[PDB]
Amino acid sequence: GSSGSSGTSPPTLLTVDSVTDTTVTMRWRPPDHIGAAGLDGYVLEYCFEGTEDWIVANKDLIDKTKFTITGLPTDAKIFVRVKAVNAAGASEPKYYSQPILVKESGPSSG
Repeated sequence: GSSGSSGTSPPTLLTVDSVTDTTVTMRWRPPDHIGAAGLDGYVLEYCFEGTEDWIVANKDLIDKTKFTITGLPTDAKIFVRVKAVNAAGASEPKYYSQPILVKESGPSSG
């Protein structure tokens, strides 16, 4: 059977940058190294609660290391997951320990 997977490393340091009742922001860092073939952008998916299928977010490829899910219902919990996609294959998906709530939040002294 087909032998040969992505020899690159998946997206690490996955954390939420900012959150807005309108949309949510997610940032991540690149892999320590890149496979010979070469890294081809990245992919980000999100599954809505109450469903059994994930909803694509990125159209083609995510150039920047940040992504924002547009069009999100206020007070809604969604699961974010990213992975590495190279011409060789793909890496395992990253599951954020805790979900990202699409709710506004500001700084609080103390």
